Amino acid sequence: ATSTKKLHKEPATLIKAIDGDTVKLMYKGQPMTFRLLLVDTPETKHPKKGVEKYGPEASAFTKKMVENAKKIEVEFDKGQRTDKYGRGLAYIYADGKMVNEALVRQGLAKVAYVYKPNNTHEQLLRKSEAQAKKEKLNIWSEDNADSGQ
Ligand SMILES: Cc1cn([C@H]2C[C@H](OP(=O)(O)O)[C@@H](COP(=O)(O)O)O2)c(=O)[nH]c1=O
Repeated sequence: ATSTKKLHKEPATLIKAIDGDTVKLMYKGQPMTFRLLLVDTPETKHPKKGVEKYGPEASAFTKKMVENAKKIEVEFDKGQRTDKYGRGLAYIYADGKMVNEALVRQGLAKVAYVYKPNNTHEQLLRKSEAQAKKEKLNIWSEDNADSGQ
């Protein structure tokens, strides 16, 4: 990138994944946490016994994912580069693929947290989420709050 055009794609080094949308990597050579943009996990606070539903599933999904990826990159949007929590906001790409899209592919993370101007990849994640709905991938299975304990 000799000049600036759209976003700023850069390299990254996986360090320790914690949740499905939370993975600490290495940026600029220093340790930092990154949060998938335009996406949100199905409540993965993992307090103790978990909800026994989508607890241990999304977090590991991205864990082994970037863990086996040959390379890890990030794409900061045109909006801010860090949130109020000091988290880095960008799109992680594993093997030249959009990891965020992989999650929506397995119906593990639904689109959420959309605030301009950080939403350039909101279109691709949009049509993708719709495909996950027709694919019924976990979260997109049942549809009601009754008889689930
Ligand atoms: C991802 C994202 C999060 N947020 C805020 C809303 C949420 O506030 P609260 O912390 O009060 O819930 C929090 C969610 O981030 P996470 O998706 O990392 O949990 O960050 C934005 O304002 N814009 C964004 O693009």
